[PDB]
Amino acid sequence: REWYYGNVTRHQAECALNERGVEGDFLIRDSESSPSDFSVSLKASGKNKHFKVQLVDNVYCIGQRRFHTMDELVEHYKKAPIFTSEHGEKLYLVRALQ
Repeated sequence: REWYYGNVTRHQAECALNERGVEGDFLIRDSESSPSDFSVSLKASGKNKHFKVQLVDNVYCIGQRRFHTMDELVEHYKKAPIFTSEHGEKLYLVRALQ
């Protein structure tokens, strides 16, 4: 309802995870500046993992890799910058707030 409005990260992401590293909150947003630009930030133990999503050569890249998906990887965190921690679990690409 109030998660994906068109732009929610970098500035809004903090406006939602202001807490500074709360739960596995991840949000991806389109970059009005570009036609195929997407950005998403996740929360961690006091840390904030931000990644850039750009469409390269008819491909959808996320962070520092290329995948066949762009803003759909947040639905099933497929080959997404998602990463697991010893007892922190996978940095899952979900959504903004509950």
